[PDB]
Formats: sequence, C-alpha cells, structure tokens
Amino acid sequence: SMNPPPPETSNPNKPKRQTNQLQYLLRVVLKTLWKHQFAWPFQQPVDAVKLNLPDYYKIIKTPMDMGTIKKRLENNYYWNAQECIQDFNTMFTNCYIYNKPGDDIVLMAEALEKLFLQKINELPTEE
Ligand SMILES: Cc1nnc2ccc(-c3cnn(C)c3Oc3ccccc3)nn12
Repeated sequence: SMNPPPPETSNPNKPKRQTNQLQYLLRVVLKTLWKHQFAWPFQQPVDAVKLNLPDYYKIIKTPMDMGTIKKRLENNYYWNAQECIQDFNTMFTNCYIYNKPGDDIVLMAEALEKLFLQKINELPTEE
C-alpha cells in the first residue's frame, strides 16, 4: 500500500546527450500526448494510496509516467531516443498488465499510444 520513491529523473554520473531525436521526443511526441483529453491519469506517478490500489506496486515493478518522462527530457537525462521510447512503452504496457480490456484507463492509454505510434513513425534521422 505505500508508494515507492518515483523513478530517477536526475543522476549526474549517468551519461547524457541532447540530440535532434530526443528534441523531437520532447517538442513533438511528450507535447502531443501531454495536451490530449486522456493525458491526465498519466501526467504523474500512480499514487497507490490516494487511488486505493494497494496491489499496484506488487504487480508493476517498472513504473513509468509522462511526468517522469517530461522531467527526464527537460533535464536531459537520456543518452538516446530508444531509452525514451522504452519509457513510453513501459507506461502503456504497465496499464495493460494491471487493468482489463475495455476499462476506461485502458481506452485512455490506447488513445495516447495510437498518437505515440503516429509521431514516432516520423522520428527524424540522427544528424
Ligand atoms: C487504474 C490505473 N492503472 N494505471 C493508472 C494510472 C493512473 C490512474 C489514475 C490517476 N488518477 N486517477 C484518478 C486514476 O485512476 C483512474 C481510473 C480510471 C480512469 C482514469 C483514472 N489510474 N490507473
């Protein structure tokens, strides 16, 4: 039932880069999904206490959310685009693992994932 510490958004010894693909992931991918009508549940880590989901963190061992992704992109935490893409995929997968098909939260994740795939399809080549 307690909430774990949120995923790491700062790590000075972790190598980082600012590239055109990571810039695209913030400016295009991370803005398009953030502004969506169904973004709200995914804008911060899941609060297992407030949401009365005591089982959440016993099932979801790799939690992820757009709030964490936002901070990671803004504070230049990533080395490459694949690390960021993996975070988005982890967020959607966690939602599908914890919930059942047709659930409101699953429908919300599906709408965001559709857009995510549309935008990632246009990921620019590395400069
Ligand atoms: C379940 C479940 N599985 N992953 C997640 C991630 C976030 C949230 C979340 C955030 N705020 N509130 C009130 C939440 O609950 C719901 C429940 C149904 C629809 C919308 C939100 N729920 N959630």
